[PDB]
Amino acid sequence: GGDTIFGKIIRKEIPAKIIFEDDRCLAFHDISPQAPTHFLVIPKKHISQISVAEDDDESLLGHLMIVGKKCAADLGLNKGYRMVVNEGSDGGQSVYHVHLHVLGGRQMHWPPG
Amino acid sequence: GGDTIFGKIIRKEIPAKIIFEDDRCLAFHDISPQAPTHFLVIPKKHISQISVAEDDDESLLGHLMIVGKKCAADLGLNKGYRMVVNEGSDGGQSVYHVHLHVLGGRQMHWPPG
Ligand SMILES: Nc1ncnc2c1ncn2[C@H]1C[C@H](O)[C@@H](COP(=O)(O)O)O1
Ligand SMILES: Nc1ncnc2c1ncn2[C@H]1C[C@H](O)[C@@H](COP(=O)(O)O)O1
Repeated sequence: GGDTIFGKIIRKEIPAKIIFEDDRCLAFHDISPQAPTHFLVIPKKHISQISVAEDDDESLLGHLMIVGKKCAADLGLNKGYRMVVNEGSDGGQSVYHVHLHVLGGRQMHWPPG
Repeated sequence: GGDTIFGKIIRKEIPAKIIFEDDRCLAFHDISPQAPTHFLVIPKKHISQISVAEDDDESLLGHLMIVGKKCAADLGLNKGYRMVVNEGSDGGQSVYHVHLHVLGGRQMHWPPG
């Protein structure tokens, strides 16, 4: 293969508990949760990182946030949540396939790392 | 007025150092920076928080991330960065006008708050 972990999730080579799926994206629970609710929203299109996303990806990127919103509501995050994108080394990025974290179910602190 | 701080920035009632502006959004440095580079990207359209954004706002929300990318590059964040959206009480949201943080210039830690 040679793709990323999230490429493998998309092709059902690596398992994941999927909580939302449409023709453009998937959402699934994070394997190493940092809050009582912690899930990821990823595009099915491969983009390695936000710093190489293109202008015409705007609708797709916003779609990740809207899906994040919908999933947060489904999971009962009525007191709020935090969305995060990690870019590159200083962002702590591990998986080079663009994705959004959504964390909630506890008070989130500041700074955000 | 009765609007938010960022509503006031948009109408030039509260000052800000603006680093990007187009017909849809503004970006400016955060007044309480948590990293050597810390700026915000906001839509000119008022949306109180991400949890009430609508499907047809997807392009606008993605535009904030693309502008964040462009500004990060302008500011020399070649080692990476983190993007953050704070929603509601648990997200620590202070200003009820949708916006994206971009932080870089240091190693960002985990969890992200
Ligand atoms: N197999 C699997 N299932 C679910 N979640 C996973 C898996 N592998 C890694 N992860 C999560 C762990 C991190 O929160 C994120 C990668 O770091 P980042 O900094 O976001 O690139 O993705
Ligand atoms: N006047 C002004 N200029 C620039 N930045 C400002 C100003 N007032 C507040 N802020 C920043 C401070 C926080 O990082 C964010 C609000 O918290 P949040 O959790 O993001 O809603 O907005």
